[PDB]
Amino acid sequence: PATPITTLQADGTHLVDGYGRTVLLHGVNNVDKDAPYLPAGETLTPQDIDILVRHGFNTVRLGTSFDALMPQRGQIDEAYLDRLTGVVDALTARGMHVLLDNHQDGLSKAWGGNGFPEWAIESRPREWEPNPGFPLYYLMPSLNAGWDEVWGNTHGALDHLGTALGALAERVEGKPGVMGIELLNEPWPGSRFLSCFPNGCPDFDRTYQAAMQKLTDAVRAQNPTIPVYWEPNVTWNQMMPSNLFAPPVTPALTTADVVFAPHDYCIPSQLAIYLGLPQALRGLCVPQQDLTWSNIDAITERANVPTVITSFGDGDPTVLKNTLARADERFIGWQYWHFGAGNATDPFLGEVGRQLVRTYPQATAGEPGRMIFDADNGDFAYRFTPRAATRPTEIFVSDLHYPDGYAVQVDGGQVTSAPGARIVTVVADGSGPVTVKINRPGSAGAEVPD
Ligand code: NA
Repeated sequence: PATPITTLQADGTHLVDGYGRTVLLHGVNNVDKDAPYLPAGETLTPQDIDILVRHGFNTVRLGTSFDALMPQRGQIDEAYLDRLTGVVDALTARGMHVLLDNHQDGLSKAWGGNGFPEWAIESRPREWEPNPGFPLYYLMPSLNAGWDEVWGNTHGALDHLGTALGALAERVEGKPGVMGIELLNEPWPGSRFLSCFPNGCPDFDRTYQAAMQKLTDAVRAQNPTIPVYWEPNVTWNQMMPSNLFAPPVTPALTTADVVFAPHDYCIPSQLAIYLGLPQALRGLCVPQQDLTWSNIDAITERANVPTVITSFGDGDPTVLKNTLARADERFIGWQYWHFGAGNATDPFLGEVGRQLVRTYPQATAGEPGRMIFDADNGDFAYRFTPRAATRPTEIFVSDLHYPDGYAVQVDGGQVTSAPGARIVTVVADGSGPVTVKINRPGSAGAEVPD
């Protein structure tokens, strides 16, 4: 008898459900980049969704786009919105929190990418201008001029985008399982971009933040409570720090329910995939990804807002641990890149799923303390400080790591769920801390880190 899904509300760095619990989101991306968008029979099937439920994922970052929403100047495609909300409804019905991602790569279809409709941008690539495709096409001069039109609002592209996202926000208003709208995927600074290296670009980030605030105000005009997800400018992904929410250079946040939405990629991993460069360069992944997490802690410290890693992974099993362990350390959730529609087989049964499919606290009736999961043998430990809530702590138990069943021990509380349940429910005995251990019956188990 599943817990009805609610809206999520930011309270400091916590995402808090309607029962007063602190929520941890683990999930996947699902993004349609090509017209026609979300056409019948090519969206997530009941079976696709069963895969996600079975492995205990509770969030989908669902792609939409400016092009999908407004495929002709000033005209909302209301039929696209019907199809999108059909997908949203199928997901939230099965307990998935849906983050609506306003997606783009390479600005637009004019460059072989996606996102902005061609009618909205004047700049176009030349026949003689080399296009190396994704991801290096961000170095194309004509693509950079496109981005300048965006940040300059030269032809009202941001005004139109505001309208488009406002229309989306209006359509999903009042739906409990919608976690928010992510304003723009991987924003590129355009011709300004070398100012971001090698130490960040305070000036551009003032421009970018004003743009995001403007889109936020357009969204909130239509749907006054919907959360908004803000990415750092994408030179983040080339190790440059963000200057968001950093007065006096950029304004402090005065908008409620804003969540930070960084990506966490290993450069050499991505270079090997898209450029065919040597895979053994991934020896650099750990120090490089440690830098990103340090940048995240800095945002957390000065802004005191939540963070969700909105994409990472991209099929490389060797880099996952970097994200997963650091996220666990900070009790930060994530959405893996990428989960496609119409799986004939379950894609989480190999090396990738072994690490993504985890035992973890979907919702905690308390302040999270330290947590650890061992993805080889399933050992799990978690401690938290009880807080008033109207539902118990719910911990999803991996369906992959316990072939002989699992055992549970609780100190400071009681397990109220049945033997072998996919969800362990835990009620606190009192005000003191609760420690939960879940493991194979013959394991000595894990210890809470400290
Ligand atoms: Na499509």
